[PDB]
Amino acid sequence: PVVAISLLDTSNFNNQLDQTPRVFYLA
Amino acid sequence: PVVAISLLDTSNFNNQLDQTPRVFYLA
Amino acid sequence: PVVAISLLDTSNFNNQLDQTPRVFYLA
Amino acid sequence: PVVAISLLDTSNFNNQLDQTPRVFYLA
Amino acid sequence: PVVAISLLDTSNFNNQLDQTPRVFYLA
Amino acid sequence: PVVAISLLDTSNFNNQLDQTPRVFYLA
Amino acid sequence: PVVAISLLDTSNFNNQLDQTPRVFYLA
Amino acid sequence: PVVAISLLDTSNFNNQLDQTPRVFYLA
Amino acid sequence: PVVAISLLDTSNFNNQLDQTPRVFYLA
Amino acid sequence: PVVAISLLDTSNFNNQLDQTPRVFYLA
Repeated sequence: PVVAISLLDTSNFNNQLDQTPRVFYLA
Repeated sequence: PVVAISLLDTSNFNNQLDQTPRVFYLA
Repeated sequence: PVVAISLLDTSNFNNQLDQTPRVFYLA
Repeated sequence: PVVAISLLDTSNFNNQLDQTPRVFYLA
Repeated sequence: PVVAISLLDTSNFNNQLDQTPRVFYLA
Repeated sequence: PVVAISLLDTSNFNNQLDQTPRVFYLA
Repeated sequence: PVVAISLLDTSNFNNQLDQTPRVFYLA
Repeated sequence: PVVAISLLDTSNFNNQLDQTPRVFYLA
Repeated sequence: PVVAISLLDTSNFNNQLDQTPRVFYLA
Repeated sequence: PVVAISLLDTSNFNNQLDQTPRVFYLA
């Protein structure tokens, strides 16, 4: 009976990318 | 009976991208 | 009986993109 | 009865990328 | 009965990449 | 002068998802 | 002068997902 | 002068996922 | 002058996943 | 002058995963 062909291609989830640089160009 | 062909292509969810730089160009 | 062919292509949901830079160009 | 062919290709989840440099260019 | 062919290709999860350099270019 | 803060969150492009099953339920 | 803060979060592109099963339920 | 802070979080590209099972349930 | 802080977190590219089982349930 | 801080976290590329079992359940 039960036949289950599954293809789960997930990516890029539940992730936090924090880019908070501090550049002080004092000419 | 039950035949289930599934193709789940999910991406880019439940993720926070915080880009809060601080640039101080003091000429 | 039951035959279920499913193709779920979801993307870019439930995600917050915060871009709040602070640029201080003091000529 | 039960036959289950599964192909799960997940990547890049539940990971935090913190890039917070501090550059002090004092000319 | 039960036949289960599974192919799980996961990568790059639950890992934190902290790059916080401090560069002091004092010309 | 030139200060460029960019945040490009792109996903799910230039990819073909072909689901062409063949089910023969010969009761 | 040139300061470039960039955050490119791309995913799921230029990839083909072919799911072409053949199921013969000859009851 | 040139200061370049870059964060490239790419994943899941240029890869083909072929799932072509052959199931013969000859009851 | 040139200061380049880069963080390249790439994964899961240019790889083929072929799952082509052959199941013969001859009841 | 040239200062280059780089962090390249790559994984899971240019690799083929072939799973082609042959199961003969001759009940």
